[PDB]
Amino acid sequence: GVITAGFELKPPPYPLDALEPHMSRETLDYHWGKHHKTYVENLNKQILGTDLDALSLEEVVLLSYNKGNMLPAFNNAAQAWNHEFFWESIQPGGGGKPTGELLRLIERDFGSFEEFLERFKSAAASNFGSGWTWLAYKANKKLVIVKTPNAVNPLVWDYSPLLTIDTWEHAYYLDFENRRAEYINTFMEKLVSWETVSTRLESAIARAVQREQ
Amino acid sequence: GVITAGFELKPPPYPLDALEPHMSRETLDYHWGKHHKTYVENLNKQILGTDLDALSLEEVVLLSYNKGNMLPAFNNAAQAWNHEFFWESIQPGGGGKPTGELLRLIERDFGSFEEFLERFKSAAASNFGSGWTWLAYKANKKLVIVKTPNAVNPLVWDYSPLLTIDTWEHAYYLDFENRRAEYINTFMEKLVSWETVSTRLESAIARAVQREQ
Ligand SMILES: [Zn+2]
Ligand SMILES: [Zn+2]
Repeated sequence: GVITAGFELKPPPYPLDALEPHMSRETLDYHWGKHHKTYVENLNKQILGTDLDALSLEEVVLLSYNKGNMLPAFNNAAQAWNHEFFWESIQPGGGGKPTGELLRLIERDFGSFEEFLERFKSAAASNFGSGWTWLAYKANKKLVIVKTPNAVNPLVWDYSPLLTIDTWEHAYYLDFENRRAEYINTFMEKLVSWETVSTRLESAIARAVQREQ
Repeated sequence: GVITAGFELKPPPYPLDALEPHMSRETLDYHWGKHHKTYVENLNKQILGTDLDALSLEEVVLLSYNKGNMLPAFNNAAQAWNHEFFWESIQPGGGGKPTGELLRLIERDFGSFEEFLERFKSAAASNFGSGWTWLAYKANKKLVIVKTPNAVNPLVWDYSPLLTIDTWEHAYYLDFENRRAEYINTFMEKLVSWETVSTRLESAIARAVQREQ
């Protein structure tokens, strides 16, 4: 019947030069304007002739993971989802420390925020090749750091992601060249949006509680 | 006893601007001068305190693969070997078609050079994330196209690599941005050193011939 426009390219929740000098306008132009755009476009092309665009992007990822023997649309669907989650994981004037429930959970499960911080930055740095590092909440220790290769994300294992850093080379060449550790550091000191991470934790907690009831 | 310098960063067998305009001086400066350099430096740091530098790069790669559960030196040792193999896979004024025994083996195992060409370029483009695509000889069809992720190469499986293309994003951002397919096209059309590939196939056959004794 009436066609859809498929999945959309959501812009980052801030102007493309808002993350300077930590993430440049050229990076967002290239990372969002080309790579993220291309994942969405390529996904829309792959699902032409099907009703998959009726589903949420989440649902497409879950459906094409196929317990690890991934189906053709997975990489583009996962990358589309991962990149939207990425832009919303950061903000102008990010960095600093979390507060409230999120801080308490981090310190219950990692001892302290500083310990969590070093373990997250170190996982981000040691994930070889292309991929992502996540903080994630699991209901069924509630907080875990996750390393995934390429397009994979923890939704595929029923974890609720809370934070991610893109460590595909395209994510930091223009600002840090090959110095990923610097990239990872600036990310935690200047860009991470702890308010967004807390919002996502409150939602993961609600979903878990509500599953019981 | 007396110490070694560890593994050396061998320069590409041509001036750093000799691949222009297909692969820029900037690309070589970044890809050889930083990424390849960093692999060798990080490998040498990892094997301080051991006698692995008495071994060939090949031997370290095989030793650290551990039937898939790779040991700590693998990524740097495999990348170091891969990048050396890469720079010598190409040449100023490369491209064109292979001749002699190599062309005839390709046409036997792929039906034609154009078919081999299409399957190779298609494999290189469909290898998601970071990795490599290879033409390889197996003694046990004698030629095979192989996709590997991240640092893996076909030595690990007792194949003799004959040709490779680096499809890590750092291999082609500076010349093709995200346009990997165009990079692959220019590679097979302008850079591949079929003469070198033929030389490698000679040795591979000799190694298999001598293996009969
Ligand atoms: Zn990305
Ligand atoms: Zn490389």
